[PDB]
Amino acid sequence: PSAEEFQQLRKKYTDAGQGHVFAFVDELQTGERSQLFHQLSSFDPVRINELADKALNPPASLEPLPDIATASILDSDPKDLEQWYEEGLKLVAGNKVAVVLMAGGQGTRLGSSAPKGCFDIGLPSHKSLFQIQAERIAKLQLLAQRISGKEAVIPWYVMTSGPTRKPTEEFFEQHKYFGLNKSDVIIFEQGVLPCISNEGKILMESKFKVAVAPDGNGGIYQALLTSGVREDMRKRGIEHIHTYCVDNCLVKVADPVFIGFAASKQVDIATKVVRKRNATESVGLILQKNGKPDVVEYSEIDKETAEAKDPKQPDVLKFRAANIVNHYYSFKFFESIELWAHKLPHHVARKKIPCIPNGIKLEQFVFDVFPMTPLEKFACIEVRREDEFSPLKNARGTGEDDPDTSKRDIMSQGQRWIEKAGGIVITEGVGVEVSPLISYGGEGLEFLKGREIKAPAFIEK
Repeated sequence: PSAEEFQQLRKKYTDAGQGHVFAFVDELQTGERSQLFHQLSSFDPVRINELADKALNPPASLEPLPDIATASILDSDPKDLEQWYEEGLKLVAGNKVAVVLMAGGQGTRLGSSAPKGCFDIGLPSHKSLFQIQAERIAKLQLLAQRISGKEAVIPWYVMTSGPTRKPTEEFFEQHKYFGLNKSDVIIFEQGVLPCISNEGKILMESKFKVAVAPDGNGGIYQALLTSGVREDMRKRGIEHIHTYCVDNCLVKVADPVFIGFAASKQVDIATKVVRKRNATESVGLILQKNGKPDVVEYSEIDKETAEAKDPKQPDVLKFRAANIVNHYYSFKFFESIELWAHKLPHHVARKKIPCIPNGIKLEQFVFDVFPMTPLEKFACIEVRREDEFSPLKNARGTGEDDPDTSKRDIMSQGQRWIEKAGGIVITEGVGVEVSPLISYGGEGLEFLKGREIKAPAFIEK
């Protein structure tokens, strides 16, 4: 940039009370000042102020979701579950199903230098989260082809952040997109925002670089428009979309039961939950808050509410729908994004941010559209945790939601699946890794009947 172009940008920022981002300019190399200029040119400081101000200067009625809006792998009629499976798989075979992967999180707790999806939890195959999820897509497409007699395609829209994009792109490239067509794996970005001080001033990571962060998982909706993803979906004739977070190592990607269930109810949004079994569990809950579908933090659930037993099933908690950030959307719902995306609030996330808790990241929440959605357009299905939810959150040596719990969940599932098919798993002081290319969800293991398998093992195609 010219001196005048630089001056004009400095004036814009200074007039907006953000002039301090230029404080170190004449300490900088000519390349470093150009980097700063280009980064600062990507933000409107005025909009930043408006967002910061709205966030810094902004008893509920709680009931479970309606009975007609809910189902359960555990408790629903097996006939309904089978029908939903078949109908969901028909939708897959029709090329009507897409997946949006939330892989734009920074994974601050796990503390890896690579994107979370690349992480190797210690399985015998050493496969990354990305590879396992990709292979589940590949297998499900093949299972769907048994219906159609033709290739089935589930496009995988991988939502990434500034700090995750390039290493994600390279990783997929290096692994030849895990046997999926390159045209069906679409890496895109969500928006970012500058991190801010308690007083709403832009934070500097270095003397020539603004500290930034993804705009929260709620940034997905806007990102679908800006990136051209929704348009791509339209051209493909996508009608049903599955969204989840890359950190769930057990994720049933594009789960036919989930798709079939939601499609049968003709909802705009559906959610997966696991069972809260003890009142004291600290889990966010999907429920009616003030008569609207919502996710309520466990801190907002009092002792009496948490302990309440289900009248119709007294062995079970009344409020038990533990959120696993696993959602269904209709394409029709995505068409409406322009009407309400601006209505999504930015929340203050107080964090320790190194710069030149002390700072704030402004974040939209994926579930903040839930209370905007008519009750009759919302559905929720309870699933089995041990088959469906194993988040990778913490480094080894935590004992909760870590590589070891993730590894154990996958390998115990594999052993379970084999045993149920008639396989004999023998352990000498555990579990078996079953490739998704062999089995998506426990099917297709009949060939292992009567066979002896020494755990730990790895069954691959």
